[PDB]
Amino acid sequence: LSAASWRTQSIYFLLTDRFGRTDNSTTATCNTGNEIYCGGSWQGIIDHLDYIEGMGFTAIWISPITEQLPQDTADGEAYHGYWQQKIYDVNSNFGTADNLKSLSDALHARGMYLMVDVVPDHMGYAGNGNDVDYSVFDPFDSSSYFHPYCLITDWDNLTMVEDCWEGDTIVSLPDLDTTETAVRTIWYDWVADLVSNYSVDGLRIDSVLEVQPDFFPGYNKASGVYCVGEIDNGNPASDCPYQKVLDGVLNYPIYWQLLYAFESSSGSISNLYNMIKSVASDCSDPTLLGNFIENHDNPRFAKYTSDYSQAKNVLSYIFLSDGIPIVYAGEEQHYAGGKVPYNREATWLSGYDTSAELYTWIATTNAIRKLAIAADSAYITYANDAFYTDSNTIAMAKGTSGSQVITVLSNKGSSGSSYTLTLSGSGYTSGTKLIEAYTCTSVTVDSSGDIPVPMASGLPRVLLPASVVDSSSLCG
Ligand SMILES: [Ca+2]
Ligand SMILES: [Ca+2]
Repeated sequence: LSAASWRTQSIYFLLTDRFGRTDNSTTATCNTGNEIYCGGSWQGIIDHLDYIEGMGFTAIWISPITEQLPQDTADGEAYHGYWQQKIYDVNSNFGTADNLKSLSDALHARGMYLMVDVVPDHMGYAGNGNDVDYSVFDPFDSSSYFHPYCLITDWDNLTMVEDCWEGDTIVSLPDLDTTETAVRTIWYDWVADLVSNYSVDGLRIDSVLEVQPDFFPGYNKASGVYCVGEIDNGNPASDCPYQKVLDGVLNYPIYWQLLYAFESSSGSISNLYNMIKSVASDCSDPTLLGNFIENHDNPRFAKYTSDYSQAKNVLSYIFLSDGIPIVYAGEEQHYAGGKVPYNREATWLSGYDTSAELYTWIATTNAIRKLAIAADSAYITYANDAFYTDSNTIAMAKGTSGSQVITVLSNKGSSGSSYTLTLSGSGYTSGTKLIEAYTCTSVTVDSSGDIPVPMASGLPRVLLPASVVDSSSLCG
């Protein structure tokens, strides 16, 4: 699928090793601090696709698929897929090639998409960079395709960042020399064939900051599908310019500010609003960014606050602002894991409870997003406008005039206190009929052009023309 078509998708990110077992167990032990394989497979995913599909996701993002280093170390095992050694083989722990193709077919058969995580930057090696045995790698069995060993010592130094090696002294990450024609060739063929053999619909690229930007255009082009890169940094000025060579980037700038605005009743709304404006100014298409509020590399949102109203609000935000929403398996179950590896809890230990508070919230949010898209073809590409803010509130408008969706967010918390807010600035006129989708409340705009918004227990509120909701069954 191309970038333009990816815009209307919703993705569930899971760690192949942590989501589901081929034996369907709900009880298989998984001590995270141990950093070993707990046993998830591509068949375990297939086996729980109903679970995923009931929250209304259209796509999944899975861990890398290549064969890894086989050892156990004080750094743990390669259960995450980021320590590869032989690229033309599969991670036999996850299953067989046939199994990977069956995942692809099972998804497509449901109207779902497959997104795969890929690592162009490095190889993995159980030993320090001085003693790497290049004979273990396929096809890169020569120290010649790699950059000279150095650790990344100074992160402000972008050359050093691109040319020295990720990792430490227990498990080193042999850094490929991606400027070399032979390594661009290997990699461009490799990604065209990956897509063609397993029918991938889109790619998630690891360590984009660690690769020179000119590598990316012929890699985007050889794969023939949307590419979203990981540039792990909070500065839009550093990660937006990559949108010049990739298509999309993961929305790390918004991540940090969303997290803090919502962790408490005193979190900063100003900070969020300013970051919206900065990204819209540096990024060529914010609607092509991957939005998230948790992932496998930072503490879980529930580790900072266990308030459910705060949790609902960051979820409405990822789905209803500009960009593609991405939920990290566990999120829907209110997983509380902190620092890595504490945040890599097995989903199966939740028992796949489809009646969890957040399971339901995401399913309703997904319905809403799908309704808006179905009703205004210019909705998804329309730029988001944060039109009102106060110390605990942000209201945003998106969609064609006469049709815009209005989203109202609050960081007051469960403590809340019911009141009505008179939202000015919507662009809707006097007497327009709206329906608040989460409560099914019908409201009429003021003679002055105000929307009286019923606020309670600091929960999100979303309004669409009554007309539209009346054409669905969000509201009976
Ligand atoms: Ca590099
Ligand atoms: Ca990474």
